[PDB]
Amino acid sequence: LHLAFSCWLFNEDGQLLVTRRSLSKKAWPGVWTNSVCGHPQQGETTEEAIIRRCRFELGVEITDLTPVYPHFSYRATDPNGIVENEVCPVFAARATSVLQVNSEEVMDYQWSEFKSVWKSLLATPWAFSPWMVMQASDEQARERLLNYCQR
Repeated sequence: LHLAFSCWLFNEDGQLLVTRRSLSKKAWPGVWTNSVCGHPQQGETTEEAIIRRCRFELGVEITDLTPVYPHFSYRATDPNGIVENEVCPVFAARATSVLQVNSEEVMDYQWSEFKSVWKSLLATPWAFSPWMVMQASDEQARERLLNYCQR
């Protein structure tokens, strides 16, 4: 389909859930990244897919799903220049239940102040997933994320 999505999940204290992909992920194992990313399955809405993957990867319920970067596209090229292009709209959401993280999906995670995370994405972007860096680097999306919890 070439359809993907990304989710930045916040708690009631306004902290962002930064996750570390498990070592068993085929793609980007062991990398620190925004809360959840994924792809919708057959005849599933983007929203539905986000809810499904938050529940499966993080064991969590969410609310207030809000678009923060609808035009984001993720372009990846391999060492031979084979290109993969996919739309990847970005959303923010609020956690409404305690985490029950699936260790096959996520090996570590931290609730962190978004301002602090951005400091590191600027200083050492290579320590995080490339889509996390590219999503937060858009000024409008970053403003939306910084202000999401305060509405």
